[PDB]
Amino acid sequence: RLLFMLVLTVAFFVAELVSGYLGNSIALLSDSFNMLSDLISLCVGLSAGYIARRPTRGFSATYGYARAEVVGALSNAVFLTALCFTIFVEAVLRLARPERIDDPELVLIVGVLGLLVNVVGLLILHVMGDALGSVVVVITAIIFYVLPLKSEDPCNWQCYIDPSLTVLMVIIILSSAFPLIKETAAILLQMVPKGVNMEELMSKLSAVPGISSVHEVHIWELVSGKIIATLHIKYPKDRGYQDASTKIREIFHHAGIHNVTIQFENVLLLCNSPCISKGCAKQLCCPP
Amino acid sequence: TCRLLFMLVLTVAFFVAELVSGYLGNSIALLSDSFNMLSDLISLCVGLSAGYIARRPTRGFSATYGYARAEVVGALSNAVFLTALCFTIFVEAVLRLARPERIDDPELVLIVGVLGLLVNVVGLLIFKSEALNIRGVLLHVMGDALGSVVVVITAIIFYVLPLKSEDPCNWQCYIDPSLTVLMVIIILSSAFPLIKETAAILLQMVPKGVNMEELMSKLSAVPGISSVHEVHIWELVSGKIIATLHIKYPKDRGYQDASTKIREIFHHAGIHNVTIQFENVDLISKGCAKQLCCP
Ligand SMILES: [Mn+2]
Repeated sequence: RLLFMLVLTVAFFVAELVSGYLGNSIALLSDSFNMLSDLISLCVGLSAGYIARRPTRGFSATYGYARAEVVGALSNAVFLTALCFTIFVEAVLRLARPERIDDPELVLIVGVLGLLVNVVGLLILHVMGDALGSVVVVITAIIFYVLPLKSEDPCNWQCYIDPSLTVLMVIIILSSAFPLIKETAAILLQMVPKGVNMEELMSKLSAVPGISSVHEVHIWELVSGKIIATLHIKYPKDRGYQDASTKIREIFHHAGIHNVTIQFENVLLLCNSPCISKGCAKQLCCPP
Repeated sequence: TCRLLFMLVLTVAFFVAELVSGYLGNSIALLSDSFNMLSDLISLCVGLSAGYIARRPTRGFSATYGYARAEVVGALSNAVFLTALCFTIFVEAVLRLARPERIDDPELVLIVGVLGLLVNVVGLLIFKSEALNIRGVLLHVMGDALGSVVVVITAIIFYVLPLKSEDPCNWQCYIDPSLTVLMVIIILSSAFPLIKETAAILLQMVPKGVNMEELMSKLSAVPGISSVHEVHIWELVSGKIIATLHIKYPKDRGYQDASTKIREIFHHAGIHNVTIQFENVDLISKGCAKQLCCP
């Protein structure tokens, strides 16, 4: 399924890239860049599926390459942002010095076929983000198709209709992609996942019976679905820690965190094992 | 920080040279390729924002490790931005190789190219997640410096020879796109290590400095330990490596003797962040076994 979509997207990205420069239409170039980003996303999803089956641990990636989806998503979003910045500059350059579409027919045909390939995805807002760019290409083509302009006549309204719609499409694509950048960065910055409410989680954690303190509660998301929590507990050492460990595990299970590595430091409110020597303080995370 | 700020101010001042107040009209086409430094402006803004975010304290119930990795994420973002711009420049140059393009007037292009080269070399001569971020910003400015070098070179070549409009394009026309392609190759080659390293800091992998080949051997060798389950080693920022080892032990003898030995081994390997969970040996569910990190 996805391989056929990938080959179609690659072929038509190349086709639109060749047509836009040859046809002198920024909207076509914008759609070509958008389909290049779409094929990059498809390749990222294929790689994610491949790595998901037969997980590959080892001495290089102890967690496996599960973060590949997130890293590829961030990289693709930044790539699309840079391509959108380039397209915005070119529109602005061609907004002050208007340029004519040399091949309205070819631009129209490539836009129609790109719109068909863009709707095949739903025939099996980013999805709107690509479909609408294709329809902008078409729109410009008809404006240059019906009521055309002779090859030896200056710029008219028909000329500034392509750069304006291209700027609007760039705005739409950037608005759809910036939240993706924010979410991927939050995942990659080891920020607490959106679903997890660490405030009440820490309250419940401090309410467990026989727990005197709680520190170094590191919660971060590996991938969409796997949340990893590293936590340090202090136990009285004449009572024990088994019941407390079970209760803490149940709490983290209720919150959706199944990866817990509770270190039950002995009992006075600081970490009992910062490092081997006092000189490790600058390197320890969250210095005391 | 201060040097990055001064670079940003200089780039702003030179770029704003197009938005004259005057009257109807904007700067008579001296901005046709002035956005080559608006890209540097954007990269500088990204670097400064990453630096500002990184300074935030490693506390609060939204980032338990703190925004220390903001510099690494900004470096990766800047590297990918530079790669995308280089791809676009390469595509434009390739389209120019098939269709030769002349230069309108070597004088103005040479003058603006010399000014841009001077700005970029002021930025270059300023002379460790911050090392990654600066490496990205310096990569971007070096990229535009190479672009300014190629525009200077094509301008001089078009200056010595007249290239009257009667004659079509000659080797002079192809001098610029070919040098642009070579410059793009150089920038991409320089940028690829940056991405390949920042994607190791992100996309959690064993740190390059860490030599796990002997780490696992020593962890097996230390007496008192009966097995090891999840040696999760990853790098938050350069110099801060975190470990999440799981360990078993005979129930009768506590983990006290072996915990200090494990911590000392990890410290000798340059790992000071270790969270050892000691799961005893008898000698919440099973549906959740699909949501773990190790099956
Ligand atoms: Mn499209």
